[PDB]
Amino acid sequence: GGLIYGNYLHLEKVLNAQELQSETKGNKIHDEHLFIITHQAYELWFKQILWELDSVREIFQNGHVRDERNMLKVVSRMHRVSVILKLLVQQFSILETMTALDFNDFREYLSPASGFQSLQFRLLENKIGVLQNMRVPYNRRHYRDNFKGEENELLLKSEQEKTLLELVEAWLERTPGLEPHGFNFWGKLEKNITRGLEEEFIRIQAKEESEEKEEQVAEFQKQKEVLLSLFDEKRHEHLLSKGERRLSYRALQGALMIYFYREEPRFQVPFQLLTSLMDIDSLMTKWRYNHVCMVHRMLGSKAGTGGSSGYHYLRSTVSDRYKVFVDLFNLSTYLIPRHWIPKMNPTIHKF
Amino acid sequence: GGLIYGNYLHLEKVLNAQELQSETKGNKIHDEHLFIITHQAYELWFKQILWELDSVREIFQNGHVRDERNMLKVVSRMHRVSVILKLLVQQFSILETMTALDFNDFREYLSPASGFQSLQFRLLENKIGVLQNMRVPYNHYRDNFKGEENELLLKSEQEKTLLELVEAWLERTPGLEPHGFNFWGKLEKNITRGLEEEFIRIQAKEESEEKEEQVAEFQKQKEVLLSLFDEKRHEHLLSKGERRLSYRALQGALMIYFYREEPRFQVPFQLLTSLMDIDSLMTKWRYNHVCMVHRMLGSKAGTGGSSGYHYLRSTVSDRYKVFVDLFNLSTYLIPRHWIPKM
Amino acid sequence: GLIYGNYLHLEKVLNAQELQSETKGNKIHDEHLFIITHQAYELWFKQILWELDSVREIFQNGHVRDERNMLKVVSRMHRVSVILKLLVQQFSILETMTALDFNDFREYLSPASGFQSLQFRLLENKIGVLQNMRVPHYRDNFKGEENELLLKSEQEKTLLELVEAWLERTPGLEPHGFNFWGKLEKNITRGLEEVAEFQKQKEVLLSLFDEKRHEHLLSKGERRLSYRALQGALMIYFYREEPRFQVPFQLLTSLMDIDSLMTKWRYNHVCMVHRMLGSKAGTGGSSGYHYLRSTVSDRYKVFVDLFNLSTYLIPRHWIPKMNPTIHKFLEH
Amino acid sequence: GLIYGNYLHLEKVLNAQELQSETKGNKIHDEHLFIITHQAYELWFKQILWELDSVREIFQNGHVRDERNMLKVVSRMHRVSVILKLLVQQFSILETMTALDFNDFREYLSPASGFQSLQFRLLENKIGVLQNMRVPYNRRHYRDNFKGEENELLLKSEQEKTLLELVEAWLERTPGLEPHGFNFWGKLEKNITRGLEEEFIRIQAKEESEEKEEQVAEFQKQKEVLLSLFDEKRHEHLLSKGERRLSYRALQGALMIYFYREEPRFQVPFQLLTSLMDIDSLMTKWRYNHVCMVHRMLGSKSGYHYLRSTVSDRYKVFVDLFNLSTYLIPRHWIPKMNPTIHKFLEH
Ligand code: HEM
Ligand code: HEM
Ligand code: HEM
Ligand code: HEM
Ligand SMILES: O=C1C[C@@H](c2c[nH]c3ccc(F)cc23)C(=O)N1
Ligand SMILES: O=C1C[C@@H](c2c[nH]c3ccc(F)cc23)C(=O)N1
Ligand SMILES: O=C1C[C@@H](c2c[nH]c3ccc(F)cc23)C(=O)N1
Ligand SMILES: O=C1C[C@@H](c2c[nH]c3ccc(F)cc23)C(=O)N1
Ligand SMILES: O=C1C[C@@H](c2c[nH]c3ccc(F)cc23)C(=O)N1
Ligand SMILES: O=C1C[C@@H](c2c[nH]c3ccc(F)cc23)C(=O)N1
Ligand SMILES: O=C1C[C@@H](c2c[nH]c3ccc(F)cc23)C(=O)N1
Ligand SMILES: O=C1C[C@@H](c2c[nH]c3ccc(F)cc23)C(=O)N1
Repeated sequence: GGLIYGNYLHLEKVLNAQELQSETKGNKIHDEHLFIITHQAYELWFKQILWELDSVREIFQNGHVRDERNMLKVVSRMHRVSVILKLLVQQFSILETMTALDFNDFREYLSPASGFQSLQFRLLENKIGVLQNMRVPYNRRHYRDNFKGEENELLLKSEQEKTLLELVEAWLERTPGLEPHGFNFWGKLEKNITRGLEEEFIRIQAKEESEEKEEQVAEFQKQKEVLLSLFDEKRHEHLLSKGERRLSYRALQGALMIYFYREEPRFQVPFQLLTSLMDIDSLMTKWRYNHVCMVHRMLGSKAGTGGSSGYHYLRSTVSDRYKVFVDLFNLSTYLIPRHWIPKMNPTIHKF
Repeated sequence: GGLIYGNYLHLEKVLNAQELQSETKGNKIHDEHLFIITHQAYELWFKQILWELDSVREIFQNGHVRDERNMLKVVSRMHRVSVILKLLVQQFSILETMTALDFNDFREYLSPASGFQSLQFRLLENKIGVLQNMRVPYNHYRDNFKGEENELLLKSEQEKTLLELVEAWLERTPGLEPHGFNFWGKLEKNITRGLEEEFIRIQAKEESEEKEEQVAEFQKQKEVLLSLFDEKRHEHLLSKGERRLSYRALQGALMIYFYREEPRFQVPFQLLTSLMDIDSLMTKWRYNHVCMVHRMLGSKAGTGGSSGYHYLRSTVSDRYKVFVDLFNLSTYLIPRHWIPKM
Repeated sequence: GLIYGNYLHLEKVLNAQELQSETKGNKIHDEHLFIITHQAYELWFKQILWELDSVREIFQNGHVRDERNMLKVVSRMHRVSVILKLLVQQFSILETMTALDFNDFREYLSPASGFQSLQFRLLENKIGVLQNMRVPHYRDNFKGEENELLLKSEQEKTLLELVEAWLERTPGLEPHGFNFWGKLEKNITRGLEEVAEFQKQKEVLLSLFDEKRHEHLLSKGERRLSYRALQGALMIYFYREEPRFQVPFQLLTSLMDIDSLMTKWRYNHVCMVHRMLGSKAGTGGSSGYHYLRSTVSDRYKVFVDLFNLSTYLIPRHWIPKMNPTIHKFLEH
Repeated sequence: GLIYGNYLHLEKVLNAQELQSETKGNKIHDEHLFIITHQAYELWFKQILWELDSVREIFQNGHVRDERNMLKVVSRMHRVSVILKLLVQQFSILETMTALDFNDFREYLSPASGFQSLQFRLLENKIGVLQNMRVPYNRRHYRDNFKGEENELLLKSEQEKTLLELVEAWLERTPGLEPHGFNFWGKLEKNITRGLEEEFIRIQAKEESEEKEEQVAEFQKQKEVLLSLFDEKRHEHLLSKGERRLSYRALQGALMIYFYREEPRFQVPFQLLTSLMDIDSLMTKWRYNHVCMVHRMLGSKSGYHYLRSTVSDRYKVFVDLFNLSTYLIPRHWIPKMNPTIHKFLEH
């Protein structure tokens, strides 16, 4: 038998998977078909994100990431995950063609099932690196309870196996130029920022004791506290513990090296990767936020079939507490004028 | 005990349908998984579009459309189809993150299967109203099918298309009755008069090569607007497949255009706009498919037999535009003052 | 003969790009993108004001009472939605600028900011955002003729108010007519008989008829519509298929759409500002990021009532049966 | 203090809206949408020219030789394709104007058209649309509709080095092409010759079947196309026919970057070639969405027949980059890299 489209794509499974509970309980509602197909498409795309994501995790875990041939493939697959999520954010607009009233006519046949029971959404959160600590109080206790057997087993492995956060952290820690014996990035930077701020305090104190200056002297003192707190490793470990940061002090230094020196040939694709990790975080959140806006129109204030407050619980998930790579965002707090960036000498350029 | 998300959605089926031919032949190629999911996603949405479309056909076929209570349901479902198609056009962006080089690594394992074997794509084309005899020469499309599937295509070819059902509904548009509002006779009279006057204002002007441009413009207009009232011409053009709608449906469509602000016509106007939307997005679908296949194959021939790129280009024409007549009513728009007063 | 460039006054549009970075002697390439992005946002804000004002004027001059105008109204409201969808997508362009590169010309913007966009505020005011519900005055940014326009835009009737009046005159609320409200209270009460969530579900439904609770929540600002407007809204939801209700229901749908898309614009702005500045202060004085997060809330959802009515949805067999008489009144 | 409105010069941008219907005493509401839409497009064409000129410059002044500039080049080419995506999306706004409403102000616009957009022509020229290959309108050149300085600026844009010419030059210096070096081309012919021979043996070994009759017709087709690629004389011929645009040597660089894209020196260059095809594809979707809208607005009123001509490979400047997918070969035929050339493609 020569290969046929329908058989290749196992459409005898995919297109024989649509059972309107409304029809099964004798009262067919038209739009329930849309409800099912929308979720099934979301779930196809989750599996494909998981396929890309597990493949990039494997390239870090098995050391292939160490060979820089593999960086185009890493960035290309991670960018693919953001392109898919973009589509998933847009996909909400299809289900927004269902009125709250028409939803109401079949809602009742759904209890107590809910999106909460999405295994693959949880595999996706975990594998990226959402920690138990990060999860909203209701979310934390209640998320893994919905599961049993092999489904319970996959969820554990997703919590226990190396997350994309951990693997990126290890890789960032080996960023070339951090070696105190070599380029000594962190040392040179602390020196240049200290030198840099001293020049700034002198520029400001040289002005005629006015109120435009008084604005500058106190804006300086805030900027100085902040820039110098970069070098306070104990503040890092303290912020690590309140989970306001997630990355090792040294990964942070790696990420900042990649940012400042991103044009150097060996950092070009590494910079692209860091941008794609922020994009995935931004789009995961835009997904959460587009989900909230739609549930508001569908339920108003009413409790969800899963037994949550509904619209309010979901609103609490749209928070930086769920941004895994929140640190890559927060590095923008520590941007300095280009003039203060430790200059590169011919030795480390060729490197 | 109680309904579980996974069970409701039959994810035991949906998420166990992903078999890489490259893996089955012991040379697993990563990007093959994307190829499969992308098509599985397209096919879920094709099934939803058929669901909405068949529901709208039945509302015309069983006379429920006669009861104007049901027009919000009709327009909202036809709008929903165009919203889904917007997503399917955007959806090519995902598959375009596969390089041609990466595609080249699993392409051999697909032979001789292809999109020509999409039952649902063909069912959708037929149910809207793509005729067997208007398909570009190389498409003979149904030979790619056998068995139960092949029967369904013929039910789809012989059962009443959206085009036929909208034609019948257009033929009953209120205002067309020669003893009533007599739209057609009044429109002919007002265009004939409006033109006569328009020509008087040209023979005022001082003979020049500017006045000759007006006379030349006027003669082109006159011929086009007056040809609207040539029924023998419409029947000739129907038979050549340059028009699809009966002469009387065309009159009903023009009535809906001119008088759209009249409450009874507001939603019917939204319906005609949606039908044109759906043709526009189908053709955007064919064009985005074409643009991607060019990057993937070049001028190489398809696994499904055809020349690939060049053949698919040919499917991006008004040959495949079911509601072409609704686009071409723009050709016969006239100044407001000429529209018969209500 | 008319020429494209002159029709479009391109001599102004394409001579409006001045890089402040270039003016102070070190041109930064990416500033040109920052300028053009803001200019296109402002062109589109103007087009939304033009649509919105024309719909305001169609309620205020009485024409909305002529139902042949409903197509124009829902079509112009729909158009504002399509423009807002593009304005949300348009952040994707400015996100091709890295924080690093932004950082190179940001110094020259001090102290200008979005807070000084007149059109954004006119738009917020004209839809019906109340200044007493804003997270902190915004007018302190504005002076001269701009402070005037802005003042007019709070005092002149908002889209919410005009939509309110219109919802208040909705066919079927008349107590000695179809008496929608009385029959609904009869019908919710007659159905509420049958781990039971029923006790919670009965408590919330029946508080719909508590005209007093509404009065309190309204003055407080957690609700925005008159009690009677909210009756009209719910009338149009339940009887949306009735010929006369179809395009009015499309209008309510598109009003919620505009709230969603404003909030989506607010949230996309936030996501981009987060990558651009981090937890830095904004050039206009505020703790940029955390303040912009506060604008993404129901304080700023003008038509929150139309959203919240999903709470009070009932099975259809409870909805007051519509007799052959009022079926006749709601035909064309 | 700098003020938002002054910074953006809004005193120009938001005082550039003159409805011609209104300045002839019959104001039509939708004419405003028409004007804003075009003005948004023109703002964005100006951004695309800003990006595209900086990139041409980077090539022209020899800075692109310094590979630390590749992140900037590929960022600005990707940005152009991101802008062009929104411009394609932008047509949906104008599609909310009905043909009936458009018809109320159409008369006031004569004889102006999109044909008169200076920036759209510069954009076409600077990317590298050849005037010799453009479909004529009314049997005449596209520069007829422009005079004075605008006519002069279009002429410069035809004569100055196009993005195509500057990519072509850089494609010609692709490392690995040196006959005395890695000798990519010679090695490729050798590996393709062997590949086809090895393939012809496994087929002639199969039983005389439907497959055997078929695979010999297909194999003989694939054979003609692949050996086609080494025919430098055919290529020079197709250059002049305009059916190909890049020099034979540039073609070689492009194919080298495809096959060895994972090589670090080749990662970002492959991303650039991917972006060039992206821009061609999005310019053509621009042309097609414009057409689909004009069909609805005008019908057969013949502009709509010229516009369907522009949706053609005449206007696809990097058509060669697409067509290379014709000459793709199994992974294992690609000439291997050794530690003398592998180490020359390490950053
Ligand atoms: C009318 C449509 C929808 C409604 C009313 C809705 C409602 C809800 C509600 C109320 C919750 C909170 C848990 C609960 O009370 O049950 C929830 C969570 C969730 N929904 Fe939806 N939903 C809708 C559509 C979708 C769609 C299309 C998806 C696609 C996969 C989805 C995926 C999820 C997921 C994964 C969660 C768990 C979120 C988390 O804990 O962070 N929902 N939904
Ligand atoms: C990504 C690489 C893809 C390639 C290389 C490709 C190639 C082709 C080719 C060559 C044909 C013409 C028949 C033949 O000679 O085989 C075709 C037709 C078709 N393809 Fe694709 N395709 C791709 C993706 C897709 C996707 C994602 C869909 C989604 C449904 C799709 C649906 C179809 C359909 C329905 C047809 C029949 C088109 C018609 O006759 O009008 N293809 N494709
Ligand atoms: C890199 C890009 C951008 C950054 C970093 C940025 C940053 C900020 C910040 C920090 C604020 C808070 C006020 C302040 O401190 O000045 C703000 C407010 C604002 N921005 Fe932006 N912005 C950006 C782009 C845009 C664009 C493209 C628009 C388009 C109109 C815009 C419109 C606004 C408006 C209207 C406000 C006031 C809005 C409100 O009060 O909710 N911004 N922006
Ligand atoms: C109602 C909307 C539109 C109509 C009816 C329309 C119609 C046309 C027509 C008929 C032509 C061919 C020249 C002629 O015969 O006058 C044309 C060309 C053109 N239009 Fe449009 N157009 C529309 C919107 C737009 C928009 C929004 C743009 C944005 C810049 C635009 C840009 C162009 C350009 C650049 C050309 C020349 C294209 C080429 O030569 O390949 N048009 N248009
Ligand atoms: O090739 C390498 C060097 C090292 C590495 C870790 N992080 C990095 C970040 C940027 C960079 F350029 C190199 C590295 C690694 O393990 N693989
Ligand atoms: O009001 C509701 C409905 C339910 C829900 C959302 N998405 C789903 C998908 C499948 C399913 F079975 C149920 C649901 C939920 O979470 N609250
Ligand atoms: O209600 C109706 C009347 C009639 C009809 C046919 N075409 C129409 C077009 C517009 C309109 F308002 C009504 C009609 C029909 O069969 N159903
Ligand atoms: O060159 C090709 C590849 C093939 C193809 C496209 N889409 C598919 C989907 C399923 C399948 F099995 C094969 C295909 C086709 O039609 N021409
Ligand atoms: O002719 C009319 C009817 C009335 C009206 C007010 N609100 C409504 C809401 C729905 C509806 F169908 C009609 C109305 C109005 O102001 N003029
Ligand atoms: O950090 C910043 C930069 C500034 C800003 C945003 N958009 C603008 C537009 C024009 C302008 F001049 C300045 C701005 C702001 O609000 N916070
Ligand atoms: O660094 C270099 C090498 C050379 C070059 C030309 N084309 C290329 C294409 C890819 C590549 F990696 C390098 C090159 C150049 O002009 N400067
Ligand atoms: O019916 C028309 C109008 C004109 C056109 C298209 N875009 C424009 C923009 C500005 C302008 F003034 C005129 C036009 C054209 O080509 N055919």
